[PDB]
Amino acid sequence: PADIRRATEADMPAVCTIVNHYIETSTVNFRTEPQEPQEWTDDLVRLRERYPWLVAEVDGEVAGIAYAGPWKARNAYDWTAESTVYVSPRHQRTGLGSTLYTHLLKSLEAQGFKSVVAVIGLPNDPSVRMHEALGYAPRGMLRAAGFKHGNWHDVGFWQLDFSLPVPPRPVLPVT
Amino acid sequence: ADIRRATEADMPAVCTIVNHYIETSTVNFRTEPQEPQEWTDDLVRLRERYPWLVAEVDGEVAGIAYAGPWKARNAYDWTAESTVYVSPRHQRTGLGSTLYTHLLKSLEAQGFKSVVAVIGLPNDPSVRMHEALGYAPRGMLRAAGFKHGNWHDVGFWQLDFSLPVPPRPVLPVT
Ligand SMILES: CC(C)(COP(=O)(O)OP(=O)(O)OC[C@H]1O[C@@H](n2cnc3c(N)ncnc32)[C@H](O)[C@@H]1OP(=O)(O)O)[C@@H](O)C(=O)NCCC(=O)NCCS
Ligand SMILES: CC(C)(COP(=O)(O)OP(=O)(O)OC[C@H]1O[C@@H](n2cnc3c(N)ncnc32)[C@H](O)[C@@H]1OP(=O)(O)O)[C@@H](O)C(=O)NCCC(=O)NCCS
Ligand SMILES: CCCCCCCCCO[C@@H]1O[C@H](CO)[C@@H](O)[C@H](O)[C@H]1O
Ligand SMILES: CP(=O)(O)CC[C@H](N)C(=O)O
Ligand SMILES: CP(=O)(O)CC[C@H](N)C(=O)O
Repeated sequence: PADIRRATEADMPAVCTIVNHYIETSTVNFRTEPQEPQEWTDDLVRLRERYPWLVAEVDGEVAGIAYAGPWKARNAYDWTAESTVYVSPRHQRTGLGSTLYTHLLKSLEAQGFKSVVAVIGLPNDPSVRMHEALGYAPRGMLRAAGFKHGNWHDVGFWQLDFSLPVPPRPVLPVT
Repeated sequence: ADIRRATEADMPAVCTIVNHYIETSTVNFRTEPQEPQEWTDDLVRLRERYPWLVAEVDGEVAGIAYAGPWKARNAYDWTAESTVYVSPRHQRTGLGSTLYTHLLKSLEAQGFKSVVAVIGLPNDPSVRMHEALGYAPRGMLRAAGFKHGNWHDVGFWQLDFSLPVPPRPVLPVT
């Protein structure tokens, strides 16, 4: 049982703690330096009206986050979003990641986006199989795109497509 | 004249060249023409870590080739993104591939691991220039952009180098 809701500035210290754990312990994230809560708050405020940012509360505690942002800052990409999801390392494999992402994707689809792209640092079987279970299709892979944790790691692109006409209408904000 | 390092005085000419493709083609996914200072801010920020080159003909800028970061996360630091534009008239005089060759030999010498090109499709000329220089097709996003009345895919081409492990810091252009 998890309350899926919109992320607030008060959730960011907890979100920052979760993601920092994977930055240090895993190559799932290509950052090599932990983040501070305010950097997270800055991205949220800048993106939450235009892209969905969701947290999952469990027993009053933040147990995961799923958020979206722009793929690239050029206008033709405006209908292309990038998605991300992180679950606390003690609440994994309980369905929170899929529940968060399902809510994220329905918002993105209702808003009028064309597609959603996921950038997965490989290897990462849990994230690959979750994304492919929710309809993401493999699209590409850059070889040795990053050096983290003493090795070169490929990065893969997964994409989930929605149906839009020609021309597409400007996408709706979250509200 | 000829091929040299880009200066702040070259940016207006560079901006005029690229704006031509912003306004008339889908090889780049901007819909809003640019202003020379956005180029100047990038040049000054990057010219010491990444090569920024211009080609001259008759003392006039005829094309630019530059590299920059692929993604702003430190693991990507040995991965560069490459770009090249030639003025409409100077196309098919060996300028592009010659510009790109000098750009690539600098990136390999500085100690980068690979070079990535993001090509908005259709773009048969660019696909061919890149694969002729050793780039391999590595992926493609479907209908990633809408411009000029249609959806357009975008493809990724990659040129791989070889580095020792752990890799040393990339050397500056100087
Ligand atoms: C990837 C992640 C978000 C998955 O969320 P989750 O809540 O743990 O997984 P779920 O309970 O929602 O399960 C959904 C599907 O994900 C897959 N999956 C999740 N964990 C898996 C694991 N260890 N091994 C194999 N498949 C796994 C399964 O296909 C699962 O389907 P199933 O439960 O019906 O068998 C979670 O593992 C995580 O936070 N990893 C660290 C951060 C990360 O990698 N984020 C992805 C960035 S690309
Ligand atoms: C793409 C571009 C840099 C090619 O460089 P160029 O100076 O025009 O062409 P070059 O003579 O230097 O040679 C480059 C190679 O690419 C191919 N090529 C170049 N122009 C081509 C054209 N109109 N049609 C088909 N192939 C072409 C050719 O294989 C050519 O080799 P070739 O001389 O043996 O035919 C240039 O045409 C350009 O600026 N195009 C528009 C902007 C652009 O597409 N940038 C790509 C960013 S991803
Ligand atoms: C390519 C310049 C990288 C700048 C962006 C990353 C900032 C934090 C780490 O920087 C390091 O600085 C070196 C330059 O001396 C690089 O060679 C090295 O790979 C990179 O890990
Ligand atoms: C490999 P990367 O660090 O570029 C992105 C990882 C993850 N999808 C996220 O969005 O954090
Ligand atoms: C299709 P896009 O606009 O993302 C990049 C086009 C060209 N590689 C460039 O860097 O100008």
